Amino acid sequence: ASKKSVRWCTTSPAESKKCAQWQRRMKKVRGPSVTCVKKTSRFECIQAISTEKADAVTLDGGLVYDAGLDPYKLRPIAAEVYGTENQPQTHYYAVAIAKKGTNFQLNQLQGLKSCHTGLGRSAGWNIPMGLLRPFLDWTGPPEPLQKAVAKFFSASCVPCVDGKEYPNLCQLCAGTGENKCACSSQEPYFGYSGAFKCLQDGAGDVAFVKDSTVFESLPAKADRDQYELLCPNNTRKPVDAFQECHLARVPSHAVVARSVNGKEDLIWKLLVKAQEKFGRGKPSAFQLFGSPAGQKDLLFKDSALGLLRIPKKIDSGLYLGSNYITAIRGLRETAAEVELRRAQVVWCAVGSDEQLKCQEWSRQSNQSVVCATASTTEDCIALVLKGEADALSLDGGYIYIAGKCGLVPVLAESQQSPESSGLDCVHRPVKGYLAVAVVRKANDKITWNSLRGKKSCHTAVDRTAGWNIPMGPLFKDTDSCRFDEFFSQSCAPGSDPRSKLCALCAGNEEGQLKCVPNSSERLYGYTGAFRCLAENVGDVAFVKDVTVLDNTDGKGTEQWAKDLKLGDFELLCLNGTRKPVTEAESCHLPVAPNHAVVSRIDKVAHLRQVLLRQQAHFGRNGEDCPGKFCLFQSKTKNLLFNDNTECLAKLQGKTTYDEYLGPQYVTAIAKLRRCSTSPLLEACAFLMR
Ligand SMILES: [Fe+3]
Ligand SMILES: [Fe+3]
Repeated sequence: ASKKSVRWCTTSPAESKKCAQWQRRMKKVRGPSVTCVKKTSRFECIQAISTEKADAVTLDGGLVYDAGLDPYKLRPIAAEVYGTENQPQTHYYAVAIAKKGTNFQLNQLQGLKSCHTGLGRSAGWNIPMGLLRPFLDWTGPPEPLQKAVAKFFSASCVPCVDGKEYPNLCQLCAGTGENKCACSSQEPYFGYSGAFKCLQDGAGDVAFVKDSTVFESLPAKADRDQYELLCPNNTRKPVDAFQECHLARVPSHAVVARSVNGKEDLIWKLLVKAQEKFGRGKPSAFQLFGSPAGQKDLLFKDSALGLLRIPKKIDSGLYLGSNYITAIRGLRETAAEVELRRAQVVWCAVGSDEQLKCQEWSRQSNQSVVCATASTTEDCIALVLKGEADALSLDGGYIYIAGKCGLVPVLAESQQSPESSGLDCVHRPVKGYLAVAVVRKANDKITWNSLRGKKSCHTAVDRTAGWNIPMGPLFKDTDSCRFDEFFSQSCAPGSDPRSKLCALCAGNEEGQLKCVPNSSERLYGYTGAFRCLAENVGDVAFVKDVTVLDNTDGKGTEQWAKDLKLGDFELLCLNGTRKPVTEAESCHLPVAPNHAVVSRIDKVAHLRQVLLRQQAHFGRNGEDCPGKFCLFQSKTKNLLFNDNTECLAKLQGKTTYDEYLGPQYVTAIAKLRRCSTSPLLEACAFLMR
């Protein structure tokens, strides 16, 4: 029955053939034992693996999706690798090209002529025609997809397709005789390269090929500039903008295994030894990645140059992505179910009252906002990342994990500023706060850059202007992460009580809680960012520009901030120079940015619209705010949105993540985030290879 080995899942006799000997040579060299389980379809193998009848099998992204789905739940453990040694790639973007000139956008495709690579394909048929599902005018399944496509474009050239029922879909192909529209290279507009020649020649207005096609068809760079790419936001972009202007990303075939009790490590150790002893470029005849004579891609791909262990964070949907899973869902869904998902917002929520506030908002909204919930902020972001949720209102550090995973700022949380505004904000800009490093003018050995040695005043350990940014750019150049081996003695409330990081700290009236992250440790907050500096303890202090000119002039608490002018404090200064806190408008660190609402670039416009309206009934000036539910008002905990925000206000040419956060901000946050690692960020970076 079952031993210590790994049971592979063969689907053909020829597939079990290769495995019958894979198992034999594997005992012979001594490397993990492997036995075969032969079924009849990969679908079969899904079920056998899923109930302990087999342990491993490699599948397509269509079947990865389905194997990680409700009943079965297997996961991607290893990617295949394609290309040459110089350039191995794990995946690629399915892309839509068009002549530079034509001012048609993805939305206005209806009624143009298309060139496709081949019916039922990926890149050429399934990816583009499942994404366009909305505009198609298609009932769903038993209806041949192909007559909704027959009606949508005027003429086209979809290779494999029957020019018999539907002749315009074969209409623009270029084969003669009994090869016109053939489903081989005897139809000269077949493939990536023929879908492109279809377009170059003038037969279609768009081609659906992949990232590479133009680069491979037109070397020159001169020629390639007579083309644009249509992005999913409805714009056009040059042909190397495919990374940010693409239709879908297509993963390399994966080996899957069970999530519970999957035997991963075993399967992976078996895979390293046969890759090591029989893989591409090996001495042998038994080659893992290589098949017989009429036998193709048995087991693995004959095209492949190795395997790769995929991060344990990654599951069925992150491996695939949202764009791919969407392309699959719209091909086999009911125009019914399709415009319900197309219209409403699922809100990733975090923890339970954030849970109950959205379901409160849900019923309240008469269901145009719905609720997915993750056990954390990261698992929320991965949910939106795989289409299981559309939104979440995120801080500036997560925004970057967010924008590093393909995601985008929708609406910003415009602060009203705790007390009083007057009366409109949606269109009033965002400001954001000028992060600043202040000094005493009784000090003169001290410039940004003359600082290792000095005393610091931090606001707290791990807050945005008082730690993360001052420590970001300060530590940027070097790649050491010892953020205590730069100042002599810093007071950073959050740090170790004995260290060079809590030595200046105040403590409770010079008494109790010393170097503690609250008001009980006096030299903490803005507050004691300006008070270890202002009482000659700190040489410098990390605050927002306001801690000075909302504390100087004669204003803090009894005794220190009293009789202190503000022209007594001369700002600092990154340039290398130094000026007074007044104009912190040239002499700042970043502007530490507003908490925003991040979604995918598809949801974006719908979402934007639905939150201007949400806010309009329940937002600060809710014509139902006091009256029903209240947008900004948490159950005392900054739930869903932050308590002191005036409104959600549109970004304004502040549309990218790094166009939003600021590039001083990205640096800060990039330095640090290598120092403190994120597995959603590991998982993210891996998925570009
Ligand atoms: Fe393809
Ligand atoms: Fe802060």
